[PDB]
Amino acid sequence: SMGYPVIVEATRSPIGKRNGWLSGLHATELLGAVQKAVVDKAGIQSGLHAGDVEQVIGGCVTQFGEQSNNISRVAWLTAGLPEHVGATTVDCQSGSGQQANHLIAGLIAAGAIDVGIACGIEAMSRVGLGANAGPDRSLIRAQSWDIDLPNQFEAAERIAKRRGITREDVDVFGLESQRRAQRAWAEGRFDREISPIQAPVLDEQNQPTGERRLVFRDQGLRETTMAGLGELKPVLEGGIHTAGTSSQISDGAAAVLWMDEAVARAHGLTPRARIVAQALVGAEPYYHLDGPVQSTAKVLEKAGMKIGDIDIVEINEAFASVVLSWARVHEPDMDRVNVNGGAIALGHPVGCTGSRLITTALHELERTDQSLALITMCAGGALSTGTIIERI
Amino acid sequence: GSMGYPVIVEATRSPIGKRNGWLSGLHATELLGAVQKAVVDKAGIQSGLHAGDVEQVIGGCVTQFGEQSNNISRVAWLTAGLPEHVGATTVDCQSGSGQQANHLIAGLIAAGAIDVGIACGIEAMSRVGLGANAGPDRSLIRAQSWDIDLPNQFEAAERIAKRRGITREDVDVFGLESQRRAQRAWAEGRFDREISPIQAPVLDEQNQPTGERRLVFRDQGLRETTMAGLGELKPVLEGGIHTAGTSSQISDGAAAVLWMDEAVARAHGLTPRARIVAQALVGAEPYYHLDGPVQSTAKVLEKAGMKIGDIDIVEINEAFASVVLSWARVHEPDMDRVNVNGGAIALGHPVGCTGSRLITTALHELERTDQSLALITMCAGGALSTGTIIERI
Ligand SMILES: CC(C)(COP(=O)(O)OP(=O)(O)OC[C@H]1O[C@@H](n2cnc3c(N)ncnc32)[C@H](O)[C@@H]1OP(=O)(O)O)[C@@H](O)C(=O)NCCC(=O)NCCS
Ligand SMILES: CC(C)(COP(=O)(O)OP(=O)(O)OC[C@H]1O[C@@H](n2cnc3c(N)ncnc32)[C@H](O)[C@@H]1OP(=O)(O)O)[C@@H](O)C(=O)NCCC(=O)NCCS
Repeated sequence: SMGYPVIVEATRSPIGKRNGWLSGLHATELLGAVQKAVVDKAGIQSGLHAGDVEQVIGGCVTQFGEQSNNISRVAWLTAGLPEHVGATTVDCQSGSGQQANHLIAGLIAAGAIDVGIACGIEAMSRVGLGANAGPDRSLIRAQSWDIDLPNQFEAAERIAKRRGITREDVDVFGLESQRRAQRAWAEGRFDREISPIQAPVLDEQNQPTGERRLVFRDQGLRETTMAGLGELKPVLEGGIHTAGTSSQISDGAAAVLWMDEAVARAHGLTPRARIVAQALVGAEPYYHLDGPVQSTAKVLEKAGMKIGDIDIVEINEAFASVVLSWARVHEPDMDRVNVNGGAIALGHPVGCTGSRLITTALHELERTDQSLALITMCAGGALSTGTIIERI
Repeated sequence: GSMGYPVIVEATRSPIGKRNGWLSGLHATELLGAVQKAVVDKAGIQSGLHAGDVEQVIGGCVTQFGEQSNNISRVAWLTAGLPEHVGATTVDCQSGSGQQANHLIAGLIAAGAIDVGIACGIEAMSRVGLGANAGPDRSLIRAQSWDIDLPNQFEAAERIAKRRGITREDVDVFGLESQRRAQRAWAEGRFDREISPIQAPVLDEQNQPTGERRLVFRDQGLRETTMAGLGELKPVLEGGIHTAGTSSQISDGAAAVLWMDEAVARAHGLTPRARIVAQALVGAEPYYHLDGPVQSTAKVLEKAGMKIGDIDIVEINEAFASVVLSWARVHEPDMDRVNVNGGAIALGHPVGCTGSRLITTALHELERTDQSLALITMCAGGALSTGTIIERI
């Protein structure tokens, strides 16, 4: 009574800007929409229906208000999907929605379920970072705490210094992300993975205009240039990172439909990819967001591969210096790294990205008819997730 | 690849404190950290195993706000001074969380993702109360579209009661037995093994520390109880049958369960102690809301290929007396085998913790009585129920 988990479908909403094109939706409606999206997608070509899903696991970071009370379950019920399907919500910060695919893969593996949905939601426009704690952030740690665990903006500086990354270095990476995202969109790469989402049109204020617009484009793309990026002011006094070279605050959701390979084939669905190796490792608190070194390491070790074997990497662009520190250590081919742009241009709904990255990856492997992809992400509390997926 | 054979190797819990009770002095992260260290230490007595050997931790926690925000499982671990390379995630399927957590570690072992994991659960209700995780306007945490008749939990316990013709006497009786059975277990010593005494700040008559750091080892919810006493109590809702005497207690506690691939366990010289026969987290009927233990109990029995008769020991969480009774009315088990060591009505119910607690309590009872199969099942907010059938090895 065990199983062989495979990705059967994956899809994502477009990613909206803060107070942008999806900010009209209640966070539970966004996630619901996407949850319904994957099931519907899989229903085109098969018998599969929402009731056939057994468990849903959703990543979400700031689990407060609209994102309190186990948003994965509420989203599901709110989309009018079947009440018998279980659902759990998870937090390993920015790893959450990646970690969620690992967990569904595990339950399938253990024979607990045959059909699962991993997903991730973040509606930063509506629940901002910090919403989940009082204003006195000193209080969310015990008085004993003495770990030099810096904030994330300081972490990107500490990492940069460690590797000798410079303001020009990042501004260049920054620019390429915008360049490559703009290229993907021009060529139509994201068309398949994206599920247009209807959304309340809001006015110049943040009130609804009665209109219900269909959104299908990532809103963070922006004509960008080395000059423009050079003009931008650092986030921290003396730091190298700016809005131009950090991720964007965003609204979005993604979902990935998993099954035991045999059940999939039985419903007449095509097994599309499988996890070769997965990991959620702890990182070094001091540098905090440099974990992608460690997670990339583990899954390569577990997979019995070397970075050379990977065709496509998705390493989340929380901060330029995170991706560059990783590249400096693991020396990959940067033509294979964030080939369709990263979060610096596409934005970074925290709980969602992990499932978004897997989604993006799978599709690119399929577009280019390649095989192995690595996904890896730094995360608050000094943790990093890692996956190597493989096309089937 | 390379997959695995998940088995429980160790399990432990703090005593469960009352609201503003014996553990209310501890920051929620300290409580969880203490127990996280407890299991590993326990396993270290008889083997080489050390905290660094754990690969992933997954902790259940419901009101993930403030002290319980920012992925408590991780912070708790770091705060206990345990190794920083060990990954950790925190989960919410309400009261199911800490049970769902054992499922997920069991899956990751199964999938070959890790060889050593810790499932655990924390809730420090004294310090982060239900609701903390949302603004006062609780209308706002649902979209404006929402029209599901998903009642609050106190109303759910009434709706369920009516469905099954459960009466105030019915519940008051069950309520009383829970206190009787918890009080028996403690008298005989049943919980001694599973419990890990926790050092805690002594607080005054106010809620300020007295400088004293006392060692706590007993569940604080036990209370001389009687049918008269329970009859005296006022209902929580006007016209309801449930009272504080027959609902769960608001509590502080944590529990942790060390898993491994059976082979790795044996290699470290640790004894595989139990394994999951079947697991489930099912959706329930929104209208009745907390009657999901019918469904979850059903699924795992189905999956396990067993009937309720096969189960030696049941742990069905006593959120509300009517929840257990409704279940029993449907599944007709032997109530001598149901919550044999008392339930949350007497022992309290730290929401994010209970799930891991129940598995812990069950495993130990199977061991004490030298029996084999146990069922754990819980109702949970959002109309969900977890369910596990574990088996001694
Ligand atoms: C850094 C951060 C705060 C952004 O700050 P922000 O000022 O609110 O970002 P904005 O988009 O409002 O402003 C950034 C600027 O980039 C500028 N920009 C980018 N490319 C440009 C170009 N080619 N020419 C001119 N300007 C350009 C914009 O003009 C914009 O300023 P404006 O308001 O004058 O238009 C945000 O990206 C962030 O917090 N990221 C990470 C958060 C985090 O901790 N994440 C982890 C989650 S646990
Ligand atoms: C119902 C609930 C609110 C308890 O209410 P409470 O009044 O705060 O409980 P207290 O312990 O303060 O009071 C209950 C009474 O039981 C009484 N009691 C019990 N046995 C008794 C006996 N034999 N003789 C006399 N009194 C007895 C106590 O005297 C006590 O009242 P007191 O303050 O006069 O001593 C709480 O149990 C609860 O909220 N439970 C469920 C919460 C929930 O939703 N959980 C799900 C999490 S998602």
